[PDB]
Amino acid sequence: KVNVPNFKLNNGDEIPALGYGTWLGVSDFDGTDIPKLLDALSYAIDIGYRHIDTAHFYRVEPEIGQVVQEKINEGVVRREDLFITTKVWQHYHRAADVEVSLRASLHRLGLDHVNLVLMHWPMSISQEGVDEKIDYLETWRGFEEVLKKGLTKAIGVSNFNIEQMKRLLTNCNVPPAVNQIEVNLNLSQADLVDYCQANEVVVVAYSPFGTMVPSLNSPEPKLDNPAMLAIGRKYGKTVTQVNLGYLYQRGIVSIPKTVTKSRVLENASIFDFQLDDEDVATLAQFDNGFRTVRPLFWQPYENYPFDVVPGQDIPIAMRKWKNG
Ligand SMILES: [Ca+2]
Repeated sequence: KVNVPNFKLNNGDEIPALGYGTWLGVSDFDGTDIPKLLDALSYAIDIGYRHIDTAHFYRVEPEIGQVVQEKINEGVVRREDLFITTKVWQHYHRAADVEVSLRASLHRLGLDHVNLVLMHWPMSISQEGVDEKIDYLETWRGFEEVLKKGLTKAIGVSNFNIEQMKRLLTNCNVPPAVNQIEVNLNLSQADLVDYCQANEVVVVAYSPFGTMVPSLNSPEPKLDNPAMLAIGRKYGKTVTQVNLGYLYQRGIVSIPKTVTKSRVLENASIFDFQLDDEDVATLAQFDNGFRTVRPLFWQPYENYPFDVVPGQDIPIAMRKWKNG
């Protein structure tokens, strides 16, 4: 039904250009929408999604693994057709801990291996909020070890800035396959994207809609933005589709999150149109540095990746939780 094209990673493998997001948010972790996430996942797989993005932190790996096993049992897919990503959180940054975290995640998901595992953030923080001051290079040795053990087919990072990417790429034995970061119409990360792509690291965007979608003095575009609507009518697409297609056209993988099947379907119908120079220039005008995801409680930690706002306690839901 939908046909998602693939980008090539720097290790020989493909990654589908669109992935199904599984993080429900901290609104305090909100479990209420789980059933809808799972039902829209099953639908996503039925219509042709193969890329599933999850994490230890997202709490739902056991349930995602049940859905995957169901779709495999139904004959809808084979394991080999799916691209499944998980992620190691801030308290597992010692080299030997990456194996413990990932094996546990793999048990939850019911798998031999994932297709991709990420360093969720560059900071090393205990469950009690202590800065462990572990270099992400030490952590990366553990990612290289779990690769060699066949626990994953690829290793990557998330939320690394251009300085962290450069130092990682200068020191690693196996380069990261991806850098997963926020990219949207207000936060283009042009220099960081260009740097990654020049080094053959694929960029994967979370919060691809930034603040455009309803979920306060946040910038344009809003969903009722006349220029977005106009670009819409021109190529016969909705506003969200313009947004995703633009990212796609930057060579960026998107991970939208929705629990609504019509949105699932709509998000994947974005590969049959080319934005022309005029509309690319318009969409580029929305870029203004506004960062949708800026966890201020992590500013004081070593390797916090973003620009610090001078003059500001880690909530417990960002440190200690149960899964399933
Ligand atoms: Ca497997």
